Amino acid sequence: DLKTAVFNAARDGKLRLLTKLLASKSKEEVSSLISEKTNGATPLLMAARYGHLDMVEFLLEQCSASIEVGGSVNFDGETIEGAPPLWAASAAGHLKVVQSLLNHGASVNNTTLTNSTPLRAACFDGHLEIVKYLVEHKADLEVSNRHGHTCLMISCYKGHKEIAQYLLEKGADVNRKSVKGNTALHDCAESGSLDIMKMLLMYCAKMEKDGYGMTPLLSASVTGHTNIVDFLTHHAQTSKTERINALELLGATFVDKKRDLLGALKYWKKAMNMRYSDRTNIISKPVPQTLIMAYDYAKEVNSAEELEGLIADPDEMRMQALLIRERILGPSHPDTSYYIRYRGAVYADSGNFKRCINLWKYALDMQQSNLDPMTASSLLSFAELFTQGRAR
Repeated sequence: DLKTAVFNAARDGKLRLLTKLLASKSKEEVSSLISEKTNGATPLLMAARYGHLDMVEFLLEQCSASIEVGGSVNFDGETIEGAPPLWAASAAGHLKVVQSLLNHGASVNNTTLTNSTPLRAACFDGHLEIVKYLVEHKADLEVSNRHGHTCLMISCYKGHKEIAQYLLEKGADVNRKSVKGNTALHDCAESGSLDIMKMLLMYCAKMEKDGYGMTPLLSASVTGHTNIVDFLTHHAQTSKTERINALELLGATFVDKKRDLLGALKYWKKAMNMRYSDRTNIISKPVPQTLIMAYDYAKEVNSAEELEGLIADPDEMRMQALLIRERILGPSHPDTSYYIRYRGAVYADSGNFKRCINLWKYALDMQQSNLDPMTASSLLSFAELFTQGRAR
């Protein structure tokens, strides 16, 4: 009940109640209880996390021997494990604590248990001034978290243009891939950060497939960022067939995620026009192996006239969207079985329980047929409903 008095005076920065308390014991055992956990954290960790500069200066100007011990710390409503003081100060935006922790010899490389450096923490929340300071004090730009997600990737995802710009000026490698194949170009595509994406292309960032087989163009189509799709379908590094599929998949995203059938049809005619623009080389639609009961045995429209009838027929547009997504994403991408389940749920809600059950049977059999190099997260099952690479 004396340690808890020390930690509490720390998490709150009341140095009076601390200095007056800490004058009773001697050096030997003032050190021993500044160095102890209170629900996973140390007094120093909490001093830095809440920006209490003159108390971290005091604690260090005493015994500076827990400066690298990570513990537990609270951010955004959750608590992270193994976080050193420097990491907590950078994440929280306390530049002054950052400068003093370093001035007392803190290691700019010490990470949390996810291997998230102080530099990564300052990029996530947008603390450009702390980013410049950590880099100018020997931070390593290419140390990734354990998913292989870099500081540049997270800055793109979060839309921190100035920070991404700064890292690229300091020589960050624009073509790093995470373990799942994520590049910084995918983080721009999935956040809709068009102007950061252009800036990545000033450095000749290469468009590549990730583990799911998706380029940044297709990822924009999956996530619905029309500004990215519009830019990249007019970019020479995407071929004619990739453009068609990107537009067809985007329209399927308009049907199922945006619930906008007029928008969908506009992208589907754009694609259908490209398919038939050159009569010397028609790009006709692939042919699946069999008709699918869960899809009401439907077929993809293969000409512009079959697209004029689609306007009037909302259920046929819903089956086209399912057919397109299974063709382009395939059965092991999570969005495929997910949107098959969503479509079934809407039919349940409309009284069509046979259609509902047939689609749900089909989604389960699809997830089970593709059992085992990437992860099947139980986060999209029925019970759970009732990215970790991009964590801080």
